[PDB]
Amino acid sequence: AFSELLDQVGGLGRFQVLQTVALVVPIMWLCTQSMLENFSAAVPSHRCWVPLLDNSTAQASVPGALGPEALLAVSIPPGPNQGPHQCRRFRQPQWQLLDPNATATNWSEAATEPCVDGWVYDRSTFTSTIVAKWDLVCDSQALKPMAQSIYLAGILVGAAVCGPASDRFGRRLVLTWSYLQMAVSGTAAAFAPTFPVYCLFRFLVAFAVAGVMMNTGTLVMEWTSAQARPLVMTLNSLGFSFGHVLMAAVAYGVRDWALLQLVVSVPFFLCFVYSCWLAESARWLLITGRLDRGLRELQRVAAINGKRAVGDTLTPQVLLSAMQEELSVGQAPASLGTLLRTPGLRLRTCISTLCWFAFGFTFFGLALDLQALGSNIFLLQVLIGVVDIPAKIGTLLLLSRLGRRPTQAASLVLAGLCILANTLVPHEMGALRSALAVLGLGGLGAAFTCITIYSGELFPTVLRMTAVGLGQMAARGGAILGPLVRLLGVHGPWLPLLVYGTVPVLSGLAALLLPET
Ligand SMILES: O=C(O)CSc1nnc(Br)n1-c1ccc(C2CC2)c2ccccc12
Repeated sequence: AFSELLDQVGGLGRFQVLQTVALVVPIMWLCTQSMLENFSAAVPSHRCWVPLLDNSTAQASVPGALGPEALLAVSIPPGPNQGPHQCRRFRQPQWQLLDPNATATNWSEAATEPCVDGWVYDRSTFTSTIVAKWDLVCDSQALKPMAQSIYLAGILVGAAVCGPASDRFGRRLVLTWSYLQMAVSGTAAAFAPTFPVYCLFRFLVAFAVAGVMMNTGTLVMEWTSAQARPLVMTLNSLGFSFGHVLMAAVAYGVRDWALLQLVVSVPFFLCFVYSCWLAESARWLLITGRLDRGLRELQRVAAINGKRAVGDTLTPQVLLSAMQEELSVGQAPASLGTLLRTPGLRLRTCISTLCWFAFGFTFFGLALDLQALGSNIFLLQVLIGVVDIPAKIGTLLLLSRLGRRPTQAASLVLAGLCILANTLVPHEMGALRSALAVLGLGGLGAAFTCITIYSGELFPTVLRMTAVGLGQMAARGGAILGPLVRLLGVHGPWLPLLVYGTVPVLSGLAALLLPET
């Protein structure tokens, strides 16, 4: 509402605290939904099915007993990197390779049989997985990143439909609808019998995620005081930061792809239930002509804040007079035609969108394939969640006592360089490998928070929202494009990481040209 009304009702008080907690608690269970891919779509070791071992009759037919290690060679070509071929097998058994004296070079995949009877996955760490369920290996390997991209695509669609809709129906209504949509879509995805059905439900879940994010952010921004809008927006982000730790904790308990999804998505039903008691933003109600509901909402907030006499004295006449400043000046959003046309503003917007896209691309291309960064995924997730908090908190202090531009450049460049170095280190040493990956991810989070604080300040007041929205769209597009880099993994696992580490470095170096403050 207007400053005078929000002051007579109370800037920061009990109701603020309550609504912020209510709206931040779901953010953890939404970061869990976003990061569920790491655990529900893990890729375990997958040898090729062979009748000799799986079928006990053939194995028992041979007199005596033969060790599995020796009997696997006679039916699996020696694959690259001194290991069994994951997608090939021997068409017929070859006892010649059984003798260790003979060199195994002659035994190769020249006359190997492509997997016909299916794959045998390991269940030591994951009882079941999407990859092990729908055989997303070998020829279908590329289908794994695609499912991650489509989900991200949904987010881009959600922000494209939850913007105007929320501006015509409200924030509380769309928030409740998105909560229920997320709950139902996540519950239904657990029972998907085919890959396309699961992908469609994941896309709907992403739609709901975008809706929830935008609506909760807008409600928090509107119901908070002017001097603390970015602060509580960064609190919204810190909720996701702790959702990382929540995801790490939940995965270690349930080892499955359906039970994990169901447990992750079921709390959103309770979210929808209690979401019917939140407060619709009074600002939107007043500017959109809803006066009685706005008055009721303001009185409710004031009573909750402990001021009943102040609310009792409010009248529609004063309510309209307070909002006359906004009613008379009917600010309409400005199109990009008045933004990119000015030559003196092109470089700023270009660099801003470059930074937004670089983060949205590298971060979500790296975090989705968390297995490639380190040794085990649980420790990586826990450390990411633990470290992203202090980095984000310290970024604010750096901004306070240091310029915005140098902090942005340093954070982005250091994150990119750490990601690049993570690839160069020998693969045997996993400790520094995971440490460098964690430091790079924390630096990326710090850079994201810094750019979020920075983007609004460069552009004038009138054009700030257009530039912010353009940056968010660029970040979502980069997120969509991020997983597609892993498609360039057939050449080697190093190329995707090299791309992911080279992009942030160049973006940071470019981010030193835009003016300070
Ligand atoms: O705007 C807000 O309310 C803050 S959202 C936030 N917090 N940490 C992070 Br990473 N992000 C996020 C930042 C950016 C994105 C988009 C895809 C490019 C995200 C997409 C899904 C989930 C979190 C996201």
